[PDB]
Amino acid sequence: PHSLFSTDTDLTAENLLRLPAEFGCPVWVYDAQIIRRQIAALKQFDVVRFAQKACSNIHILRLMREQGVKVDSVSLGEIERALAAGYNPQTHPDDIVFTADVIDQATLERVSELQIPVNAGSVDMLDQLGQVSPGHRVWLRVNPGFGHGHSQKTNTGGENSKHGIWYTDLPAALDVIQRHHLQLVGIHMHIGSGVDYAHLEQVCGAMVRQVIEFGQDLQAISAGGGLSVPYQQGEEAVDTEHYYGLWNAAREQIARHLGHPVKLEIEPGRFLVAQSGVLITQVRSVKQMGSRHFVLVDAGFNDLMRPAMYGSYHHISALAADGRSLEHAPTVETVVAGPLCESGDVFTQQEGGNVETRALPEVKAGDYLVLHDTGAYGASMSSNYNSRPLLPEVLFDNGQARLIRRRQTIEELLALELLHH
Amino acid sequence: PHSLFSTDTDLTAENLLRLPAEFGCPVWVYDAQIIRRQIAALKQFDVVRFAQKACSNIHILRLMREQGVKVDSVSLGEIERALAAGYNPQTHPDDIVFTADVIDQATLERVSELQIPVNAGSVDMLDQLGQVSPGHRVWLRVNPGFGHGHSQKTNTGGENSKHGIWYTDLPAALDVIQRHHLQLVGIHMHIGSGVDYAHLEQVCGAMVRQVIEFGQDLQAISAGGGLSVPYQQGEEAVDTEHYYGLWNAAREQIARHLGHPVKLEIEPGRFLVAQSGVLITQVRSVKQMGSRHFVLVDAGFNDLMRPAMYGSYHHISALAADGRSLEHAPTVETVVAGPLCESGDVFTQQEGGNVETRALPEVKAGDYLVLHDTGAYGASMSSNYNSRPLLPEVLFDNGQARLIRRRQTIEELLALELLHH
Ligand SMILES: *Cc1c(COP(=O)(O)O)cnc(C)c1O
Ligand SMILES: *Cc1c(COP(=O)(O)O)cnc(C)c1O
Ligand SMILES: [Li+]
Ligand SMILES: [Li+]
Ligand SMILES: [Li+]
Ligand SMILES: [Li+]
Repeated sequence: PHSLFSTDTDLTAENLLRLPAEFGCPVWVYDAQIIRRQIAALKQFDVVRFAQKACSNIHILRLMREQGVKVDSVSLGEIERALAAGYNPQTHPDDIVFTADVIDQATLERVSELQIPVNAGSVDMLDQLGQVSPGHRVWLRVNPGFGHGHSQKTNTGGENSKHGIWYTDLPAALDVIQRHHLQLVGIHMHIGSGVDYAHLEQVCGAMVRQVIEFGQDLQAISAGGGLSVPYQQGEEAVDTEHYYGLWNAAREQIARHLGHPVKLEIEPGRFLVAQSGVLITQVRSVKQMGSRHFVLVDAGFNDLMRPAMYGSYHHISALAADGRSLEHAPTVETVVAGPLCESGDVFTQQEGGNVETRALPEVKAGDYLVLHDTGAYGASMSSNYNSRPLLPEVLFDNGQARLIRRRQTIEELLALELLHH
Repeated sequence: PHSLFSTDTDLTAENLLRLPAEFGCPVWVYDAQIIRRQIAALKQFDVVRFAQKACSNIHILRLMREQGVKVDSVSLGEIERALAAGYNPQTHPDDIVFTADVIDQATLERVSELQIPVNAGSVDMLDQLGQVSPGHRVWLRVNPGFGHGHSQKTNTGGENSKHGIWYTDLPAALDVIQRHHLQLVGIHMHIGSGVDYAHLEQVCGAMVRQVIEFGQDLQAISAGGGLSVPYQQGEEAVDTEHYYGLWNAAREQIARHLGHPVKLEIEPGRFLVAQSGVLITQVRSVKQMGSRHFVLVDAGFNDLMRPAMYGSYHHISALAADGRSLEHAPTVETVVAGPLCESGDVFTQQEGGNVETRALPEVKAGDYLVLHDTGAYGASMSSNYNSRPLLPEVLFDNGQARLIRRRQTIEELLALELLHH
């Protein structure tokens, strides 16, 4: 991640310390220019379609749209978010694509009404759509028979994945397409390769194979998402030119087979927004538990789910309350944990739950911690566990911080239950 | 769990099938009498203090209060919930206890204002409270040096737990108590033993030891929570008389040492509400993925977190759309998964993420699935991941189903971001 004393971005030490006083704490902060930088790295692609489930604030969606980035919505709620951000299906039919493995009644009505292209990930879903919206423009999400990672575990592909039409179910999908006169716009895969370029090549190769074998005309293909970001010091960052080389080559083979140009979409979620965001949280309690040195803050896993749920790594920095530099202060092996009355609420833990320590300056109550690289799957995954309200979100742009989401209140949550007082 | 064809409770087959049509789907359903039954099993205890983080709907809190059950709140939001349910600190000072390892400014002001007893789980927190509210009535949550489960992992006790004042920090806690003239009401432990009665005996024994060694007068002790429920067919249920025997014996030794009666609280969360609740979700897509038979429903891990996050088991039943019995229908090994565009959204998975199958009738789109025993840590843990709104909650009481929480809307979530339109 970025050092707080780099000062190329707006995510610096003086900048971060003042934010909690102005906007409240804990608080999510994003740097608009870092997002613009990630968008520019994918300029070779015809279409960059942001996977909004990674970070859905409508002001961040508006920023995407301003940069010519389109959007993928995976729920009816995400469709409404896109519309609130100025995406318009009537003037621009491909600006929003609705993508999922299932579709419910309200969504069917909404995508029929607005003629939002649907990327169906089950033949059943394709049939349900077709019956109520004959001739709808569709994409097919294909499961090519393999995913990424352990073959036994939940996956984005392969037989232990709920995602997409199994490749040998394609003929059955074509029957559904023909029955309802569906218009095939494109074929999509979302598997994710990180910086495993050999794995990426297998995805590209399966796309070429499957599209050519399916034998239908289409206007576009999508590489899906899954570009990784280096959460830990020294890890390798994605080479977008390399991604483009491999996916362009697959697109070109398909286009050659079809006899006309085929548009190439890429659908990043994490890559665009992860590094742009931080989470600022105050230290509230510091104590020794046996041989462990614990530092408890006011943000918990209901806020940032990753570490507690998956053992994910987020870099952690410390900010002294009075602003003195802790740059070169001595470090102590620290266990960082939250305020929830819940055993799993520990930020420094490995996959599977083992507690671990992080080398941090010796902070006191009143000091702040910064969790780095929380722009993706941070606020987007938040819950209200322990009756804790969604946090405020702040957007930095050229040194200026502005509120883009206010703190939810307990009253707003209670209004759901107070049905006539 | 209960069979849907038992029909001793209101959670039967005909009853469940009609609920989604009336109230929407997916939907949480609770049976009031099952909660009353769990409350009655702990009648020996002086105080049953419901851990509301397990299930916080204010109508369910009102039901608790009607049964003479008190409440533990672990956040400012939970305090407000308790007040909305008719608990009153002014007339009854011990009806709400605020319990946590940290305390923030807004909470300090609220508990000072209302004189809500605070159960402090860090000396720092005890000091912060004392400074602004001298003479406050307090409890001390003690970490006795050990928890429950693997010694390396996040825990409710032991050195790999963020919870409670480490037992050798007790003398330092007493200095804080004396400095601010705090009034010690009681001493508490929340470790959790399930049906491991030998482990329970170690907790009881540590309580006696620690209280006597601390050498302070107090009015009460608390056994904390952690009573288990049998989620799987054949598992052993808690013997409350056994729990009482062991904790009463510890209370009696303490009382004998103090020279006066000592009140005994028990603080169950799961035990009171788990078995009372179900989650009803419609089947939307059925497909074969390689060798796996997948059934995707309209509820996902944002709704019920347990299986996806921890590999937790919830019994699953099937309901045919037209109401024909599936009681004795042949079963097929099924992978049950949700609607999220997220690989981990699979209900039939083991701890660590391995996909597994469940023997279920061969349902089609339009049929419903019932996830059993979701009363605890179901709605309470829900998130808005994938911009999905909090579900509706329905309460059954003597055959009558009533709405106790309406479905959240996307507009309510968007209002947080629309700051002047
Ligand atoms: C989540 C998701 C993405 C983005 O995945 P990342 O790893 O964040 O890039 C892209 N497409 C679909 C259909 C998704 O569900
Ligand atoms: C969660 C919690 C409980 C209840 O735990 P269960 O396992 O649901 O019984 C009791 N006390 C405190 C302080 C808690 O955090
Ligand atoms: Li897998
Ligand atoms: Li929240
Ligand atoms: Li442990
Ligand atoms: Li939700």
